[PDB]
This record gives sequence, structure tokens and C-alpha cells, in this order.
Amino acid sequence: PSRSGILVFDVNETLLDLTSLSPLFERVFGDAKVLREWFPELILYSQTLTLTGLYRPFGEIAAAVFEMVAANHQAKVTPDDIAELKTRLTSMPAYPDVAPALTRLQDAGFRLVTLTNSAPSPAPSPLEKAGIASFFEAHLTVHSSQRFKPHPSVYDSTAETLGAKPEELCMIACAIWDTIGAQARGWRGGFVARPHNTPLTLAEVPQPDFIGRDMGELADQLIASLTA
Amino acid sequence: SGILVFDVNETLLDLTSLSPLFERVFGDAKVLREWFPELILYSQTLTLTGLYRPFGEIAAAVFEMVAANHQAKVTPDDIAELKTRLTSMPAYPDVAPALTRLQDAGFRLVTLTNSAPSPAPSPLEKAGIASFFEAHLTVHSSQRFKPHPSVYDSTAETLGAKPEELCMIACAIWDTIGAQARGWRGGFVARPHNTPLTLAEVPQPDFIGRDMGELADQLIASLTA
Repeated sequence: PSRSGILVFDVNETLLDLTSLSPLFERVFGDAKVLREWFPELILYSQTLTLTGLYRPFGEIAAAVFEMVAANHQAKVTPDDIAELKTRLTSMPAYPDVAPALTRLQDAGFRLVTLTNSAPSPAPSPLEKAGIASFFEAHLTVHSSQRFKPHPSVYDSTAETLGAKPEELCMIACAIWDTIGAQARGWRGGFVARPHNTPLTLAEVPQPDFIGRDMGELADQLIASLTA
Repeated sequence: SGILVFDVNETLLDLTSLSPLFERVFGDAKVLREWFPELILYSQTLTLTGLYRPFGEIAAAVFEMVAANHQAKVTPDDIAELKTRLTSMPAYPDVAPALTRLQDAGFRLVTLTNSAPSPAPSPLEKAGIASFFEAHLTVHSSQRFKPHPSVYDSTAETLGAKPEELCMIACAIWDTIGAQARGWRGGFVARPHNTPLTLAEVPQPDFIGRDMGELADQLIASLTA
């Protein structure tokens, strides 16, 4: 029974702050801005392996891509750097606005779930460390699909697992590519702006059903919609 | 004998020629290196989700998206200039000699690109190197971007070739990965800001050159290995 609806949250960038990796980019590359290059490269190659029928765990593509991007700049990279990337990736802090919005949405009767590209860790997971894991009834990953978002099977198997119908699900992300993936499967999409994350707009591509400049505004819209 | 299938953007045609537009709009030409992966990422996203728009339009919408991300102002004029520049990239100096060599060596030469067909003249025609090729293929008719398996299979089908007779040439390792997954050979050419991805269990390129001349040496070598 979905209640107000099921809200399926993306984790990296959406809940957890990617700029917390900056220091490592500042040091190794002499420019923190390289973060904004390495990340799309990472997403790109995860969707590449997905399209060609290959799978390696996200953190591993992340390390290979960090190496790749390093070579591209002629920047030196030690096995120490790669381990720190793993450390920082799995320890990203939650945006301050997340816990109050999760509280409000729970109280408004929403079911709350996470769906990430990141492979299962041993405990503690990044959200556990961040102190926000317990807001959610389930924490799912692409590892069981052996394919990255936005492949349809990631969303479909998630809806299966939750015994939910697409009309009852809402994918929440700051990445329009993830909302696009979910909407194409019949889910609703909810966009939350994060610094350096604005929506893409393109003909024939459904827009998000809900948009907020931050998680609190998005929760205003999701809650408003229950009675609107 | 062997069919070499060349990626076009970045590989044959010089992407850094877009720099002055990134300089002007963003106060930093390096933003080129953020925009371009976002573009490829979104093309692949559309393909994965059953959506399609031409590459040049994804390019424009991603350019706007990245502008907003930087809080940089962007007018319809800036977008128009992106189109013009995307369709006018010059050939790297090393291309015509390498292609002359490969042709004289007996290779069939073919191009394959994500970019939609335009009215003549094409980017390759303007650069003066189109005529080295026997065919210019695009993903357009199939409405799926590289590296979706069907792009390569439909290419082999179109050329009446089997996978063993084909070698994908790109500075984009994701494109060589795409082709090798369908049993093609892959040939990687370093271009500035492109180095190979090395990842466990992902096939490496069959051939690697630090430029198109060196790549052509290795391909000419494997003729009687």
C-alpha cells in the first residue's frame, strides 16, 4: 500500500554532496573544477558499459575514470589518490536541507526509498555514516540489475521489488538523466536543483512533474500535490 | 582485406576549434571538457531510454544546461554559433597523409558518426577529406547513438561485412569498446585530452597510436603480421 506515494531518491549528488570531493581534485589537479569534468566522464562510461553489455561496480569505474582524466591533464596520480577517492566517494556528507525535508515527507505520509548506481558496501553505507539512512524503508542499488541507470531494467526491477505500480512511484534527483530514465518507465519525476545541476530541456523529452530549487521547495510541491 | 571505420568528431575533426566559444561565454575554454562529456552522456541516456533527437540538438540543449550550471548568460546567437562551429571543425593535419597511406596500402575507408546528415557540404567535405572515404554512415536513420550494439551491427550489414573484417578507429574509447563488443577490431588514436580508459574486463584497443600516422603504422603492420 503506497499511501501518499513512494519517493525513490537518487543518492550521490542528490542527497550526498559531491563537492566534498573538491580537495582531492584541488590537490591532484591544481584545480577543483576538474570535478565537473571527471563526473560526467564517469556517468558516461557507466552508461557505455551498460549499452555494450558490460558491468563493473561504480567505484571501480570511478577509479579508472579518475586515472583516465589524470592522464588527460598530465597529472601524476598515486595508488594513494585512488584509495582516497574511494574514501571520499563513500563518505560524502548529506546536504543540510535533506533531513528536514525527509522528516516533512515522512510525516505527510510518503514512503521513502533510495536507488543508487553505487554498489552495496559493507555497513556503514554512506547514508548510514551521514546519519540519514533510517528515514528510508529500503536502500536499493543497480548491482542486482548488473546495469546502470537509466537502463529500463533498473527502474522496472525496483518497482517489482517494492510491489509498486509505476503510477505510484516518483524518482527524485538532481540529475535529469535519472528522472528521464524513470519517467520513460511510467514513474513521475521530481527534480531538485543542486549547485551546478540545472535541468536539461529538449523536444520530445518529458519534463519533471515536480521541480524545486532545493529539497524543501520540492517537498512543498510533493506535499501540495497530495491535496491539489 | 579490411574496412577501417572512422569516428569523425574529435577523431578526424578538431574539437578544440570550439574553444573560442567557450572562452567567450564562460570566461574559460576548458569548460569545453565539461560540456562534451555531458553531451555524450545525454546522447547515451536518450538511447537507453528509447528517446531520440539529432546530436546537434542535444548539443545545443546541453550547452544551455551547462551555461545555467555556471550561471553564464546565453543568447540564441551563442547557440547558432555552436551549430556553425560543430559543423565546421577542421581536420587534424595528420589525417590526410595517414588516409593517403591507408588507401594506398589497400584498406577500404568508411566513416561513422553520431551527427545527423546535413545538406552538402558536410563537415568532412568542407575540411577537404570526404573523398578519401567510400561511404559516410550516421546513426540518424537507426535513431540510436553509439555505442548501442545495433549501430555497429547495422553498419556491418550495410557494408556486407562481417565483424572480423572491421576496425573501428576513434579517440573515443567508449566508441572502440562499442565496436569490439560486436566482434570488430578497435583502433585508438590519442588526441589531446584523450587517453585510453583501462579497466578490468574491458577489452583494450587492438591498436594504439599517439597520432594518426603511428596508428596507420600498426594497421599497415598487421597486414602480413
